[PDB]
Amino acid sequence: MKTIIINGVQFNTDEDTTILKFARDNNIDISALCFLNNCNNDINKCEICTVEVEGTGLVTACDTLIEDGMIINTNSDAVNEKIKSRISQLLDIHEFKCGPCNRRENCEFLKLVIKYKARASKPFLPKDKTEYVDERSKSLTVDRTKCLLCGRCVNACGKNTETYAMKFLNKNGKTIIGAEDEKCFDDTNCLLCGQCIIACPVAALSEKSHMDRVKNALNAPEKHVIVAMAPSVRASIGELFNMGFGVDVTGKIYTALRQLGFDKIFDINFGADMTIMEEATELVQRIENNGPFPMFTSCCPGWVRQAENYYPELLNNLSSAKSPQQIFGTASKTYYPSISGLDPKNVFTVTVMPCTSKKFEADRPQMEKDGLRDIDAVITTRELAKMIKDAKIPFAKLEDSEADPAMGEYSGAGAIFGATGGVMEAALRSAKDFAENAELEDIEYKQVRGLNGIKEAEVEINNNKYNVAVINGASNLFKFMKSGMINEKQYHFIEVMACHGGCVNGGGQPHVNPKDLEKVDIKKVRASVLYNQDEHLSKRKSHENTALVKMYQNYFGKPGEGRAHEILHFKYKK
Amino acid sequence: KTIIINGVQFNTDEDTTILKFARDNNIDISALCFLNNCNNDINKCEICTVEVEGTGLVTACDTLIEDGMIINTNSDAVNEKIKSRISQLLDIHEFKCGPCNRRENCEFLKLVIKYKARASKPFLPKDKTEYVDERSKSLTVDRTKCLLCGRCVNACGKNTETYAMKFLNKNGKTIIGAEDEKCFDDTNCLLCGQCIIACPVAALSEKSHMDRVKNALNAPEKHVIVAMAPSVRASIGELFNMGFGVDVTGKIYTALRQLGFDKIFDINFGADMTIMEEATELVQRIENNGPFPMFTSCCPGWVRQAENYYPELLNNLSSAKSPQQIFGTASKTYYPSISGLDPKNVFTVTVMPCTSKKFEADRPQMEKDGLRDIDAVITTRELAKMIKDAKIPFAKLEDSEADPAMGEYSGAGAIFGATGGVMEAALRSAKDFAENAELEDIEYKQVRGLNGIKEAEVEINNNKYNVAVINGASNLFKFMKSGMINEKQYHFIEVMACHGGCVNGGGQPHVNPKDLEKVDIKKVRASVLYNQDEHLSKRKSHENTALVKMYQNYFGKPGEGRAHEILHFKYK
Ligand code: 402
Ligand code: 402
Ligand code: SF4
Ligand code: SF4
Ligand code: SF4
Ligand code: SF4
Ligand code: SF4
Ligand code: SF4
Ligand code: SF4
Ligand code: SF4
Ligand code: FES
Ligand code: FES
Ligand SMILES: [Cl-]
Ligand SMILES: [Cl-]
Ligand SMILES: [Cl-]
Ligand SMILES: [Cl-]
Ligand SMILES: [Cl-]
Ligand SMILES: [Mg+2]
Ligand SMILES: [Mg+2]
Ligand SMILES: [Mg+2]
Ligand SMILES: [Mg+2]
Ligand SMILES: [Mg+2]
Repeated sequence: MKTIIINGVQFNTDEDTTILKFARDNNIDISALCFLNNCNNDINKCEICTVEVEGTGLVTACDTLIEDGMIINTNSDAVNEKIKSRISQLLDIHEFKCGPCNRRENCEFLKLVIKYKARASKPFLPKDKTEYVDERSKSLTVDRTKCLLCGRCVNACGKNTETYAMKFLNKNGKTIIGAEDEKCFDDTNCLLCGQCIIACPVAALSEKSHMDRVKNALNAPEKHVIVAMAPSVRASIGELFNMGFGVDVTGKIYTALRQLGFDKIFDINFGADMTIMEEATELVQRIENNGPFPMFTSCCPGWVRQAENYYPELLNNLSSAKSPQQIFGTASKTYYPSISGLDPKNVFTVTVMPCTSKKFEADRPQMEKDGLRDIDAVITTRELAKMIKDAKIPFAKLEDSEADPAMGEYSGAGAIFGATGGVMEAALRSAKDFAENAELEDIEYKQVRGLNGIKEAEVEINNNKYNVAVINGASNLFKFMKSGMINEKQYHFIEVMACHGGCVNGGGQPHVNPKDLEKVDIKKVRASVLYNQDEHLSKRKSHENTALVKMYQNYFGKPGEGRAHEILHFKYKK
Repeated sequence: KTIIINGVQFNTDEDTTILKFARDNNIDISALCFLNNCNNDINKCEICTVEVEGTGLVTACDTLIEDGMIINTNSDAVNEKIKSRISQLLDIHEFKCGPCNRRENCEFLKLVIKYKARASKPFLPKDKTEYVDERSKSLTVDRTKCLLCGRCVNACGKNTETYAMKFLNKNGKTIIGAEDEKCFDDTNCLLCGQCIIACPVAALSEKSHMDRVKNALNAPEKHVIVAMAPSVRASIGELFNMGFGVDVTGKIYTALRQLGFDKIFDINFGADMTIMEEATELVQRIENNGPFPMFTSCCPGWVRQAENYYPELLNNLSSAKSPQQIFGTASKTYYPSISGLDPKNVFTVTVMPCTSKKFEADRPQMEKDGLRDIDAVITTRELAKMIKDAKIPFAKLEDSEADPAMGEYSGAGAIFGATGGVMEAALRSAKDFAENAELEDIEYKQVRGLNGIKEAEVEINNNKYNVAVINGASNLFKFMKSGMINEKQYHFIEVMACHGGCVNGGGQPHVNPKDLEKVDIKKVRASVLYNQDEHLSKRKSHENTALVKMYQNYFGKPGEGRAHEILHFKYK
């Protein structure tokens, strides 16, 4: 056992952990900045977690293991002058203009500048932000006027994707973060998943803004602006209006969108039901043809990029169904004019996504038909929150409203798409019914749910056994393939999602303080909203969605063939 | 949350698994495929099964606790599930412990004994040859022992990121091995043996050199020299039930004499030699303004990593031979010059905590004048076996001393086995060399310890130089792929393939994952080495009296002449 003294309090412990973790567990404040999720910035450490170890001097608490005999002081004058000095040095390279800053309301650096009363030796007033800003990407934007060189984005990229697409670079003798060879991220092995953004304590990493695309369409007299939100938005955007965690705010979002001036309020969960219609049909077709197996889902554009960049040979095994976003968009330019009278050229389709890679998907050159984009703009959860606040809409006070049903109705199977294993469970509900020409009552597939990085189950379909896997995060895709787990049996259907936890933890989602993250499992609490909706919805299979059935009967015909295959599918390989 | 566990109620808000909550509460839940916070995601072993009243049978190693959970870890239903799974594993296990090299500390056997599980049908292959792969210079596989638990695959991925160890489908059967069933030496494998350390059975082993050694000892004309690595003296006592962190240096020396070795030397003497050459090289690069960075080259797992993944760095590797090979070279040249042995009859054996060292010793060009630097390498485990087989009462032995001519060592050589050891040792000599001084302050604590990537600014002749210590092969990938390498000009970088350094090498004693929850094995083994440094009168390699005499009388000046001629090795 070890005896540790911290601020004169004696602890007898058998734990092997860092000073920072031990002190936090015991309600002793130690500041931190570059430390996140059990890693700090190993070169040029920030030292904001400085403490004193008697006999040693100043040490960094976030990466020093406790040892028998240590006498630690966390709040001496010398400690506090060190930390204040380090923050002051960061202010010397930080454009400290929080008024217009997109992290004004939840910035970790501002909280430290306030706590320690730090101020720059010289205000940093960059004059050519075109040089510090890289907006070339369709998904990510770097603003190096805000960058603290804390390396949290680099660490998060490594842990979440193992691509190390985000790197430290030497640019004319100064350190920056960016992509390989300072390329546009899109032109590298980057997945555009935005997990680097989620890790960033400041406004240095952001989504690529589509707010001007949206505002300009709303204000254009002849544009009819459709909006539809992803499953995950209704389980998370309330966090940015101080409503707490795990609050279902679906009805408030519909009201806020109308108050923002959107012309039609639909829902991507309707598109999720469309994707299941096509993809469950495709899975039954492959079961009948004995393959090709495995079929992989194709609805996560981070995974599609990962396949393109690292496993191009699996592209022919991807489902050809468009993603909920893109399948919805396709219908919004074809079916929706047919039931509304809008000129298709004047429809402008906007999605609200928990995701940055969806902006890349929407802007893919072939994601259009007859000159009309499937999807004209994608705004993240964060961007929609900013629009609401800029409009002075009192979100938390709003009354609930409903979506326009024609492409707004959704089943419980669509509702759970945002959680890891949601696509899988939703697709099995329909595929089992299709294959057995039955209306089965047992529809919960709890074995594919939850936060294990690689999940598997054996399922019975029409008196045969099939193996499915759910791959929960891009790093786990690499693990699953490189370890040869894929070889241990014949897999028939595999869901892959780039973001651990599923879209509820996507790159466009609200930032959460790491000290709210202590007490809240954000992945499970956001996902719980979606499973709750499923549990209370009357229709829990995508093919029971009434508005969807009407659309197929009146416009698309039979899923998985013909017209539906013609325009609702996408050749990912070619 | 209040959770009952076998009747006992528990109050908690830890957000942890059943397994780890119980392990913390000293409640016994068995596990097999769970190690390093990962289980075998595909085909999980289910040995950690427990009963949550309400849900059913669940795997404790990857299921999170919840309020009011009532949990039975020992119900009749739990126990016949667990026994069924063990029995099914025995059905694919050649259960013949008598000659097995894990007989005394097999983790799987401890489980079998705990449940008194047996096969339903004993697995008794008449012809094992198709199950065994002994082609590698370092690693061997015996699939008649393999549980398909995935621990080696997870350990390779986490420790090295090479994923050279994989699940494969072979004739419709699942096996572990390398892609296309290649010899591991021909793959990107580092031969670090972290997979062996992770394996709970004898399926993965070191390539035995025990026959080389015994045949040399028994050959009348061979004069067998033996020398042990830093880490062996801090580890081998574990295999004699002496506990952790025990310095058994002097007992090892006595045991080696009782085994019949003809001369007892020490690789720490070779470590001091490596520092003489390498610190000299570092000072010469400083004077020459490069090339920088200089990388250490004394870890053959890192050398293979550089060869396979960073060939552009090979020109930056230090040309000093590793302590093993530099000692070997001297044992064939210097040692005959002070003894009268015919060089061709000298047979040099090292004892290493490491499997990659066998590959290093067998490298074609690791020889001079026809004489191998090193003729055999036995692991810590192999030496323990040899001692036990010879009926030597290790723990009862009185201390003896090494033969001093190549057996003396300084505290700088003593710390090599720990991550940051070479760095600290080398700086102690480089600063003295560069400043033409005898400096008093020699402790470089900032490069020590278990952080995966460590750095320090050091001042030599009033100039500042940047150093880094890369602690584990996966951290080398991180350092390079993250661009950390380009944040500043590094001048000297230590790289070690095994996290913790050689004290955590692939030839070391296996440790029960239960002992490993109570003991920081990396720190406790390293502590022995730093303790020796603390208590040695000479703490700089260039103060080693035997070494100084050998340079004065035989090799001349480090970095020049005969020393450059035979004590260096260039990778190209
Ligand atoms: N398109 C689509 Fe998806 C749907 O439906 C989203 O909108 Fe996802 C979410 N939430 C996102 O971003 S994408 C990947 N599949 C799971 S959910
Ligand atoms: N040769 C050499 Fe080394 C020395 O001295 C050993 O013997 Fe190591 C140990 N212990 C091993 O194996 S190698 C890697 N450098 C650090 S220590
Ligand atoms: S990143 Fe934070 S401190 Fe900097 S300008 Fe924005 S809100 Fe202010
Ligand atoms: S978007 Fe994802 S893959 Fe690209 S740098 Fe960020 S974390 Fe890495
Ligand atoms: S972009 Fe953000 S996370 Fe990355 S180094 Fe800069 S401040 Fe840190
Ligand atoms: S998991 Fe969801 S949020 Fe993350 S990249 Fe894929 S689609 Fe986007
Ligand atoms: S691996 Fe373990 S159980 Fe199997 S034969 Fe060897 S000692 Fe016995
Ligand atoms: S020896 Fe090391 S690199 Fe090779 S398979 Fe084993 S763990 Fe992986
Ligand atoms: S070799 Fe060992 S660790 Fe690897 S799967 Fe077989 S029993 Fe498990
Ligand atoms: S760190 Fe030591 S034990 Fe591990 S491979 Fe390198 S030399 Fe061998
Ligand atoms: S928080 Fe510890 S060094 Fe940055
Ligand atoms: S130890 Fe839990 S499934 Fe193997
Ligand atoms: Cl395209
Ligand atoms: Cl409508
Ligand atoms: Cl060679
Ligand atoms: Cl001697
Ligand atoms: Cl440490
Ligand atoms: Mg660190
Ligand atoms: Mg308008
Ligand atoms: Mg697991
Ligand atoms: Mg003999
Ligand atoms: Mg190669």
